[PDB]
Amino acid sequence: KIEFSEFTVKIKNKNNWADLGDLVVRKEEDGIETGLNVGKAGYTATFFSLEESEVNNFIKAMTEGGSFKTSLYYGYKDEQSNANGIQNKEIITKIEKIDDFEYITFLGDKIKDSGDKVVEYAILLEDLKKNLK
Repeated sequence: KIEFSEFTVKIKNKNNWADLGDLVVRKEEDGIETGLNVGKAGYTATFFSLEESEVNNFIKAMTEGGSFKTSLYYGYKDEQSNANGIQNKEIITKIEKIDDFEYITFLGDKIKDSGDKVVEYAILLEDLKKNLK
């Protein structure tokens, strides 16, 4: 039984690690929807969504490291997937230390006009651990 409803965590990206914005995580009837808020208002859109059957994988991946399948992935402005989405994309997470602090890190999609150069995201592990229940 999932207890969470909606929460917000700060999200970082690669330039060096830099602050990007807020990631809103919502528990829907079927699965989870994540939204990205960048700047002030500013940019506000779906980041990725996943089905009910992938909720347990998502919770384990976002608190321990692992993988989960999204039903739809958009990412941010610099990704190829932003305009039209990518279906069934697998997200692989790792726990990495950034300035003596543990983060959940994952790769996004390819950058718009770059030779398989991919975006990387980071979220504070403690922020996810305390919210995902």
